[PDB]
Amino acid sequence: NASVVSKGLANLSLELRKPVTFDIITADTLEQAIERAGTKHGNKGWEAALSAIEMANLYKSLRGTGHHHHHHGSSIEIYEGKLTAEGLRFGIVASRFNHTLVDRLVEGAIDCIVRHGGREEDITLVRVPGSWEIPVAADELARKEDIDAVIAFGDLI
Amino acid sequence: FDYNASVVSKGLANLSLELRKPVTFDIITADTLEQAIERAGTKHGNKGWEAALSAIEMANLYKSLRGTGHHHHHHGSSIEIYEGKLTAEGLRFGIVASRFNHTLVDRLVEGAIDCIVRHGGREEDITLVRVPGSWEIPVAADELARKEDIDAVIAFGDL
Repeated sequence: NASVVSKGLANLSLELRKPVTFDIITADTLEQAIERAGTKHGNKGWEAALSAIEMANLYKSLRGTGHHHHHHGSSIEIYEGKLTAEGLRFGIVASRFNHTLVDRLVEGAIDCIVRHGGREEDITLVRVPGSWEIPVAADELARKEDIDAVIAFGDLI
Repeated sequence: FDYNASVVSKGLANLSLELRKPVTFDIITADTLEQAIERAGTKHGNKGWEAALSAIEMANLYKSLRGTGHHHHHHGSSIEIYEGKLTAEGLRFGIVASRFNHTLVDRLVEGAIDCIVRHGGREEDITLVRVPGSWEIPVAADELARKEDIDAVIAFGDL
């Protein structure tokens, strides 16, 4: 599975007369755990952002003046939110405590909004000393009329 | 399950939310050693507090007993009761302390001074005298007690 891509890249190098290199990495018992922790935290942040995108679009559709697809049959309205973060302004609140792990969630939540059609100019980040100050900063962030969803990352347990 | 630390936290959080002002709430955390130190300190403070309170009561009892005033009754059964009010208003006090073991006798003196002040005792009427040791207390106490503008004298020794 890994040799075939190298053979193809070698053949492409011979065909195109260009230097094409290919490289892999061998992992011991510990780097696997490190990478798994990083991937898990990134996935947690990704899901946290996705759950807010869906709720924002659900709010957009629920108050709208047009109904959409019914149930598996008909005569039963269904309301749901699309995973399209286009034109939505977000606000992220993170805690400086354990920043070496909170920043992983922050980075894994920004790129989801970017890849779902959102531009970085509509993202506002706020950092607070600890988890205790999260609600009172999220309150002031929500006070802004140019905010559609709030994502908050703490560090406990 | 504490019925105290939970309710204070809930009240402070709701107050901060309702008034939009930061209210940092921090408590102490002791484990089997700071608790003992604090208990010894508060025991010394209470010792000095009751030491001053008894003198206040005795002075007021002396004033009322030899005074010309119709006192109240127990419940309305005409049996008049003479007792000392815990209002140190107008009373003048003199404290004598020995600088031997000052790190504790000063806690005693401080726990007596605030006890006098909070009960209405004005700060102008408290006179403090320090002596090298307990063996010097009797003469200084005699000198303070001979004064006419002195209603009580409290003294602290060493151990």
